[PDB]
Amino acid sequence: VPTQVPAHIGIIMDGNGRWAKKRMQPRVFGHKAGMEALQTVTKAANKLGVKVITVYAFSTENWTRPDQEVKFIMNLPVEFYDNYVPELHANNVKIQMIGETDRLPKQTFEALTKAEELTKNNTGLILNFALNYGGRAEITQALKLISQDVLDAKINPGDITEELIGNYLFTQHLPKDLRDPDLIIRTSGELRLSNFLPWQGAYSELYFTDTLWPDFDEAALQEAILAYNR
Amino acid sequence: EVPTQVPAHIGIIMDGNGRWAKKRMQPRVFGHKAGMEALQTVTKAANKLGVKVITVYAFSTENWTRPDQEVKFIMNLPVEFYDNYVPELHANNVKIQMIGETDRLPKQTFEALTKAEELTKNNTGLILNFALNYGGRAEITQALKLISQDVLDAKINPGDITEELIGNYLFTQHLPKDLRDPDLIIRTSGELRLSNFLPWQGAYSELYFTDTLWPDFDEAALQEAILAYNR
Ligand SMILES: CC(C)=CCC/C(C)=C/CC/C(C)=C/COP(=O)(O)OP(=O)(O)O
Ligand SMILES: CC(C)=CCC/C(C)=C/CC/C(C)=C/COP(=O)(O)OP(=O)(O)O
Repeated sequence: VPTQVPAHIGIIMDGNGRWAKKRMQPRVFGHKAGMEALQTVTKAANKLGVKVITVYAFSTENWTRPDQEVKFIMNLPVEFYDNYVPELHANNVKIQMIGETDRLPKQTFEALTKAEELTKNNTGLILNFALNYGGRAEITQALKLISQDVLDAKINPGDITEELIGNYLFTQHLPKDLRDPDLIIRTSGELRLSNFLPWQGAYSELYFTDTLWPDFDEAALQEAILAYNR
Repeated sequence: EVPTQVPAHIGIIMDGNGRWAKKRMQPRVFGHKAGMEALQTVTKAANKLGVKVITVYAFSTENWTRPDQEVKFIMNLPVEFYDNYVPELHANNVKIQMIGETDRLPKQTFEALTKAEELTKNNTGLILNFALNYGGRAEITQALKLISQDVLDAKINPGDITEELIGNYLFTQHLPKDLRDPDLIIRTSGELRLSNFLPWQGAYSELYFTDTLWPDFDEAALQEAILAYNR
């Protein structure tokens, strides 16, 4: 007290399966508890004044998992709209999603878009869902849009700068001093980066903890925000 | 007794040269020569263990802000490395290559690096990859800029733009494709930041952070990192 507080926190949610397996619970059950954890962390971050949280929800590598697990994860955003979005909306939380939408189920996409439309005037923490998201994939579509704007002569290749590429990423919709996470948290002891915000996180502080994501709570968020330092 | 999985490509963020020198009542710059000394040891030790590539982050484009003197001292480093160290890497079958923006390097530095390359270009052992005047976002921007230029020239259709394609335009394009991406990225001196190092290529790397300062990082410390690698 007082610590510097990260304005934008990225979160890689690991341990849902381990958390469920450790408790003699089905694997998928763990992913709902991870969503339960997110409500706690999202509320707690809002209390401390964090401006943005980007949580990695469903990476593009994830579709390989057995259909059932995919079907179960994809239903998660449906209950979140019915059962969780009201409390975040009551807490002034803005919900946004980045990632590839075209390949989502309809019930999932509608629940996400409704959650957005519900909260679009809210002025607190922005909960930014990364769904069907991959960093390399994100940069490639941005490089494609730029190629197409270069052929259309809206921009000359000379106009392509770091500032410019930033305006074409899926995080373009965040305000500019908040587009890049100040901190990226990964739980469950994994020290890999897994294609999460490779551009935007290029200078981020990293925080790795053995705590499993469903066990990550206000206290664990606070252990991470203190440890932020520079 | 059992074998450890060993990373084929190791990225190394060399931190702590200044801390190392201040801790030893030595001038700040002296630590950076010791940082280069550490690199010979680490480079030699990795070659013994069978690592195919090391990309060491030498001079990031943000580093030019430092006092001219420190820059002047670092930039002379590749001259002594050619005279005093490249022969031993060459005797050890080490290939020397550099990635980053060369156009804005001093001439004695660029010439020492390019000769170092030409001397060792046929060597078939570990590839010591110097990242000099390098920044990941800048690397990707030049990669995305050239592609826009090849699309206007109609060499590639916008439809040909894939992840595999962007990979061929990065500074790591000259490496073999199964080796372009580091399997492990080491950062010394306790820093848990990424500092713009291979943002594309390292997207899936295992990370290893150690409090050891770079000039004290040796074969033993390299082995602590290759062991800790796991999958
Ligand atoms: C969009 C939305 C409402 C999200 C709410 C929370 C949610 C759906 C989290 C699931 C994220 C995910 C795929 C975790 C995989 O962990 P894992 O199975 O790799 O964990 P393990 O390493 O223990 O197996
Ligand atoms: C052949 C060749 C190029 C050899 C160079 C070897 C060498 C001196 C590498 C160190 C590069 C560097 C700028 C270190 C500064 O670390 P710091 O202690 O200032 O770290 P910080 O970013 O954590 O402050």
